[PDB]
Amino acid sequence: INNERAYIPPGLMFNPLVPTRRAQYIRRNNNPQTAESTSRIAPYAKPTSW
Amino acid sequence: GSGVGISTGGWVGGSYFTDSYVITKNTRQFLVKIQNNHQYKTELISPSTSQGKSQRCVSTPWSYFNFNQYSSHFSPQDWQRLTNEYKRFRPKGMHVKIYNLQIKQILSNGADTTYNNDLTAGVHIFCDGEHAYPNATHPWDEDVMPELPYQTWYLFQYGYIPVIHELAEMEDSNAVEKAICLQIPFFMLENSDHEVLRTGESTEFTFNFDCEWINNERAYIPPGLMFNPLVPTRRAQYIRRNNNPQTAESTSRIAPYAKPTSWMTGPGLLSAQRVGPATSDTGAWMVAVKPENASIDTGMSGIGSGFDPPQGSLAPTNLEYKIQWYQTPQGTNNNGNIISNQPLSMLRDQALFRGNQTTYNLCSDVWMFPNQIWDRYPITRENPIWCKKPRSDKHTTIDPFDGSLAMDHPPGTIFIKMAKIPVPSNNNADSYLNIYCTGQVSCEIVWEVERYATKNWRPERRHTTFGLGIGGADNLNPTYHVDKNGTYIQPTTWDMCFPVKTNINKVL
Amino acid sequence: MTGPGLLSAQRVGPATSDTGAWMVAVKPENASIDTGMSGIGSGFDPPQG
Amino acid sequence: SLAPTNLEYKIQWYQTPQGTNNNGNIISNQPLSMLRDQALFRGNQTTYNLCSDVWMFPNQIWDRYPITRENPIWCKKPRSDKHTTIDPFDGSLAMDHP
Amino acid sequence: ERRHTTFGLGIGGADNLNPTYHVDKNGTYIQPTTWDMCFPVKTNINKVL
Amino acid sequence: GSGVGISTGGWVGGSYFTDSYVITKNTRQFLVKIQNNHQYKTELISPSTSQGKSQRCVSTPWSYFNFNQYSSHFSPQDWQRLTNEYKRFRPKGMHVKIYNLQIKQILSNGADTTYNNDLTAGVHIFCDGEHAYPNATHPWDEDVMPELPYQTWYLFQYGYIPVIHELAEMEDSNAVEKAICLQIPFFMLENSDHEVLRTGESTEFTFNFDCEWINNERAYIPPGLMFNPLVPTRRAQYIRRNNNPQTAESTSRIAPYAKPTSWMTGPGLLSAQRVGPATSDTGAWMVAVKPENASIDTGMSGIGSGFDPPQGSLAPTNLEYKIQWYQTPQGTNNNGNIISNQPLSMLRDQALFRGNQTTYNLCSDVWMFPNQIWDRYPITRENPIWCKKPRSDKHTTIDPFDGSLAMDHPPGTIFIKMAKIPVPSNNNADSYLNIYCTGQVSCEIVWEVERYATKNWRPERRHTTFGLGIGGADNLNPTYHVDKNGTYIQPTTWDMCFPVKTNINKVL
Amino acid sequence: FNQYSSHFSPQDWQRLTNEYKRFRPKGMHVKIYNLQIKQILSNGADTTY
Amino acid sequence: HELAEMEDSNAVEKAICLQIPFFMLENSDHEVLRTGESTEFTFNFDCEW
Repeated sequence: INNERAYIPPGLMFNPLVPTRRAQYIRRNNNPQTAESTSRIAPYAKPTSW
Repeated sequence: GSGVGISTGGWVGGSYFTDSYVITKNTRQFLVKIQNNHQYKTELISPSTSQGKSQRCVSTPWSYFNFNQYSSHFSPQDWQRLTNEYKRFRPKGMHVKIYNLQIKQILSNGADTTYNNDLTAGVHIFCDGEHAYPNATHPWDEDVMPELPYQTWYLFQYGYIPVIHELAEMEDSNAVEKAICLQIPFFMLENSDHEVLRTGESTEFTFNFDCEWINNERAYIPPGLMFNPLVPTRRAQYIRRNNNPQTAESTSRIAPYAKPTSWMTGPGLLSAQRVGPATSDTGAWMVAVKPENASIDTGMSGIGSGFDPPQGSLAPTNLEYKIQWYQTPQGTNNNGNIISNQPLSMLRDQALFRGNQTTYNLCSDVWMFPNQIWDRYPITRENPIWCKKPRSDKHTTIDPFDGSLAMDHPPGTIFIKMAKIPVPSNNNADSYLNIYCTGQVSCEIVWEVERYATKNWRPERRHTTFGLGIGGADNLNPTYHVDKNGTYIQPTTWDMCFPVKTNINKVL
Repeated sequence: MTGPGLLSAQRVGPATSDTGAWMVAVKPENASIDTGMSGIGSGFDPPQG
Repeated sequence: SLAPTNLEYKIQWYQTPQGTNNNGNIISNQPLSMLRDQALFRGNQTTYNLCSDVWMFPNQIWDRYPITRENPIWCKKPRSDKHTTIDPFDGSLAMDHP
Repeated sequence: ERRHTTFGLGIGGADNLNPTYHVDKNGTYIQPTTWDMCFPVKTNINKVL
Repeated sequence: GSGVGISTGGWVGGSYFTDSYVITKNTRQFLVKIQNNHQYKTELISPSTSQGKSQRCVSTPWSYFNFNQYSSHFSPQDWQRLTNEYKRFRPKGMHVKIYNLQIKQILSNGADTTYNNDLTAGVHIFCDGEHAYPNATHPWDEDVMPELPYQTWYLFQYGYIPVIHELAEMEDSNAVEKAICLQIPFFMLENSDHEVLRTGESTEFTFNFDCEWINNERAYIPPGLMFNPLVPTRRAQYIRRNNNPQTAESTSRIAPYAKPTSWMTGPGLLSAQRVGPATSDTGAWMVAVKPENASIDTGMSGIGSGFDPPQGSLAPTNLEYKIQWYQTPQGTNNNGNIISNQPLSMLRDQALFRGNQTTYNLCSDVWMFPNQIWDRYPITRENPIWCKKPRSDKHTTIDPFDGSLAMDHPPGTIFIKMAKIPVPSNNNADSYLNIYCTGQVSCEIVWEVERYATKNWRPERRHTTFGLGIGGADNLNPTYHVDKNGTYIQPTTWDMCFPVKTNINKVL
Repeated sequence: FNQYSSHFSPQDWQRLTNEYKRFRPKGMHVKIYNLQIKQILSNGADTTY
Repeated sequence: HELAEMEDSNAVEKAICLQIPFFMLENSDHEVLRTGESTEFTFNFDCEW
């Protein structure tokens, strides 16, 4: 039985300074607005497993 | 000999390829830039668009070596020599050598620049054997080694997220976000000891891997399709009264073909859709936290991380789940931008239907279930080799949907810094001497490899250059090759990069 | 907790058509498909377990 | 895991036989550990909507219940043919033979 | 990092005197009231994941 | 290897923590500035406000390493790991290494600057094993090592007071101040031999401590409160005739509770008040000298030293006795400015009353008395580790009220200088080449440490981060942590710094 | 015997909760001894042993 | 008793009230004796004349 604490979620482990090679396709929104577009994932908030 | 004027080690490379193992050797030229002065700060990154997540992070003077990717260690021929000729492979070990260091002492007279070289200067080099410290390496990221040697390798600053920025933002009150703000850990690479190196000195590092095989193999049929359709079956189908249109209930023997099966499809999550504008972290699945009180701004958003790709397995509906990457920092929205594709392996596709008493209707979710089989992501030459499995009490099967791998202890990240050299002043300080380092890393890794034999009569499939296509400048030069103009032409879409798991075959 | 099962589905259509109430199938991204579902993949039997 | 909505999921105990409905009655709380909270959202193409369930899934990580001094040390894992990961949500422990 | 102080504890029993884990006057062991009193593991130290 | 281009030693740190002992390791980057040309002078410091003390002192070309403080050798976690987990500790030994030296040869073309590095240059390094020489180190001072590594460490000039400036000022006459002026000693670090180092060379120093334990422990009751109050006592109280208001004399048995005690309170001096304006040395107790004739200006003042804090022990009346410090050179009158506080330990408070036949009246003084018990100052992470006990024929118990410690031979101060490199001229001289040194000190000290066991049923007390609080820039980041902006946030008031002696317990 | 508060004083607990990553019970040893059989008697009301 | 009495407020007497130690002679082991058994104890003195 482990007495220990994770100071961050497991999906929050990454260097936010470094850019990522990945992309986000976003479907046509079909109301309100903002038709579909693809874009690179921001350096912060990289996707995760886990 | 020893000292300045005597090179420490020579260049290395060229791979190997023996039936039992493959030794890939690589060497680079790198430079350390003195990031972030030598002080740390925090930096509270954000764009603005202040609605963004605005993770606070931490910046450090340190830079690190990221060796994690296949295209770094394998030439387009070395890859495709194993992808064609072997069932499976896993990295057995790793050996890294820093050597031939140089400290060049940037000078500025205004405009211009001058480099006086230097001696009597130093470079800090630190490795993680314990994987204490937040370990910057994330599977995709950028950089790693340039897939192409002779290409100088610029290191990137080391940073980490101490705590979620929201939840400790903090809003008035609170004492729930006061804690978690008080508890944010602060890590420093000074702490545990590490080596400093002048020019004449070098350093070696070794690594060993407790590691799962990555399999290059193909299932020619679904696992539920394995049976002799000629032989009749002993089994029966009761079918409930249809209650419109017609055809009252009846029992019947299952046809010799199309026998029932065990072996459920692999799990996936198909229902969600990515949410909102880009730069806001649209994952379609946010893990987050949600402590019981805390406080939260707009979001969701904005807390936690997007889960990508769901999937896994369970062939996706549209492009939104299909992964993607730009294989280039210059890549704009649509440019670079090679998109993952189906291997045509049968494992590995896995719809699920259920419904309706009348029609079958593809079902969202499909969580874990006892008999499930899925095939790990087929990867490709562009993928990260490994990913660190975070230490926790309990976990499930641990199959990352990025492909890659999970290890308790991956290769320890090698950190390197420029050894602040201060200069006197009246105030006094903060002032330091402007220098940079340059040298050669040789990453030599051994791959446990297994060679395939099969009873199939037919030719199976390999990776030709004919999947490749012509590009760059005036169209001349094909794909992996220089421009005129010379710029390495990047492979466009998925088949160019030659994925494992699309070749050979396996009887299930 | 109790053991897992799948109870929602119902076997679909006439006999000899492989009515499993759960079809695993494949669905590659393009391909082409006739009537079905049906007709691709295998019925999962018994759900339960 | 999967931080609860209201008190109804939050466990509770009276740490006393004399404990009436509200008396004794110490209630479990969040450790503030980050593992260990774990919402999940999905939805909507527009908004995220906290989702019920979340069954087992390949990449999952959770943190075993933080327990406390008042908890049972162990629990007997009943003999059966098949079972899953076996993490009791009371904290405690599972053993073939306690 | 973080530890378990008695300051998480609080005074109770009879006339309020005696803090928490302690006898009453009257002596009856004062019981810890709510969760932090009982000192849970996993709220302390830290681990790099 | 050896010579330029081969680093002499690597970085070190990270502490240790075994039950029997704790090994703290630290490393720094320092620079020596060539203070005071290479000549000595005297400098007759003073402000003006000519009424001030105007100590004459002496300046030297030398700089010195001050290792004396706890916050230098212990991270905020290492401290609080021993403060929570151990009864007592004392430094067992000390090992210091100068290495990775650099001589950078300042140049000025006007405005700007340039640093050509240098070779064939040297650095003088001298240590005191005998503690001859005036030994600059004073417990509080400034500087020491920066509590935070990676922070370059600027050395400070070595100087000393040869003789009290007044008494030898001297006024007309005198022959009483003519002597004591003639007898002022003049110390020089050239004298006894010492090592010079070019770049490739390094130096080590070791130290051993004959040293008293510093105890982290708490008395839950006064020493006079130890008795079984249930059991009756055999003793009696005669009480004199009251002579107003009433109640003529009577004898009676002492109540079972509140039995008399031995064990007087520790000594203190509470009567005095600090005298006059700041910068005039207001101590509230001046030791001075007063030779029989001499001559003296205004003052008191102005001769001798203020005694601080009185106290000791004997809980103070107002802030004036409560010590204080700014934990920062930028600290203004009220800023920084963390003030000492009561440990809530019961030893350690110690009023005394006497009086009146009617009322008790808190009494000034309380000198030494046979049965006295007091508790040494609880210290904290910010305190000096040791103080040198001056050599003299006779002395009393020797408990410094700054906490710290007294030793016959403390760690010998390590002195370092830039090795004057002259340049030819016609006059000729005085002229020299402008250089500075840079390098790395590693102070690795071993701590005899003892771990606590007790029969108490109850949880006792520890040091949480919850005593800590949020600060810096926009309020984000808690306490020991970087700003954004990164500047290490300083702990504000007393509990932040985690004092020993406020935890555990001890049966007296 | 199953509970932590039975085997750990409020200080023993919090000595491990503060000072250790992890713990599991390694072994257990139980001893019944100093037995007494007191033979309840009732003459009505009262009691005698 | 005073100083932890405690008067309204306080948090200065709240501490020193929270920190009151509670000692129990059960704790450390000791001998039980029926009739037939006995016990010896010895002591040595570092002591002034």
